[PDB]
Amino acid sequence: PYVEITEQPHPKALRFRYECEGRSAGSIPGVNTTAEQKTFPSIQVHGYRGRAVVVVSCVTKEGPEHKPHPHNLVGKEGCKKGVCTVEINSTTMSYTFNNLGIQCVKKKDVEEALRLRQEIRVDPFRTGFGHAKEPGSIDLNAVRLCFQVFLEGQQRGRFTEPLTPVVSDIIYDKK
Amino acid sequence: PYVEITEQPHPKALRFRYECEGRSAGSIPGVNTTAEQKTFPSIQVHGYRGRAVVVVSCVTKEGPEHKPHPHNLVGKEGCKKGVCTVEINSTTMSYTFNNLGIQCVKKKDVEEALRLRQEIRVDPFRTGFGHAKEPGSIDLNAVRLCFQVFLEGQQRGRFTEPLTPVVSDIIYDKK
DNA sequence: CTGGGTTAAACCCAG
DNA sequence: CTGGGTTAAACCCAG
Repeated sequence: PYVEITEQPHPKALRFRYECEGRSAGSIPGVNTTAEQKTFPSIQVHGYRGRAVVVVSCVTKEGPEHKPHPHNLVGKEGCKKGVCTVEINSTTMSYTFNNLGIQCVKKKDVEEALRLRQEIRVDPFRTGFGHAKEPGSIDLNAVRLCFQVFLEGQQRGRFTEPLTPVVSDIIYDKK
Repeated sequence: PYVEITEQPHPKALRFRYECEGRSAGSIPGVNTTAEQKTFPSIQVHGYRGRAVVVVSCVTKEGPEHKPHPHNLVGKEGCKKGVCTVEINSTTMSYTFNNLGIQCVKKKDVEEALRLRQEIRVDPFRTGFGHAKEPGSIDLNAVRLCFQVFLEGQQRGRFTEPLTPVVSDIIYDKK
């Protein structure tokens, strides 16, 4: 059981918006988004069929041990506290993120933001929040979507078994 | 007794700085500031010789009934609460503002600022603070220096007699 | 409402 | 430290 990123986020097709802009932030197209056929990022679990949720959050482009990136993910579907959580189709085993937007935190706020990511307890690679002290070290123009998948356990209704976090190609703030 | 603006502020020779920039804001040269001979704004009282202080503050470029402009004047000499107060040479009857800088308030702060100008009670033309409600109406790229001169009264040490406020030519934020 | 240019606010480099 | 360009953050126009 592992997750495959079947359609990668287009690396330069969405402007990140600040909270001060009061928008929906939009949606991140897929690499293959086309003229008459729009696309969106999508994953696919392998080796397993059953209940399984997915947590998506921003991690740094930076290092194999990517760290929580301050930026919040907002979206009509499942996004709370910059983290976005949705349940996967229990038979097809795939999900397509059609409303996943990136709301960029500005420098002044990086700390309080990372402060919150910690409360929520979202830390894909067990990186801790050391980077919250050194805020300028974080590149606020690039991120990667992190997909942490959790299989239903044995304790019915409790998604307990975590598959290994999978990181997407880098997404760069478009102008 | 009236005040003459003997050397007018150069209209385009100083960048206004935000409080967030943590500088001295500089000094406003005079219209005639030259290569080997730098100049600065200056006034001259006429019709009177004696004690007399001067209050300088920013008013709008706008209308003969200029209103308190949010921007604060800072300067090594006499500037407190964006308002700057200095005592005039009791014999020559002139003062030359060699350290008068303009610290620009940003939109978010216009209100609280004008709020404060009111507390201080600086309102040259009896305009009230109606403009504090409509903050976008104020052009944050131009100001005029207002020189309110007060003659010593009869109550020794109390500058009581106000001469009529005199307004300087417009000063425009340089890039 | 959305994409995307423009102004404003911050920041920072060179002298 | 200063002048003044540049990035970041806000804002806003056109479609």
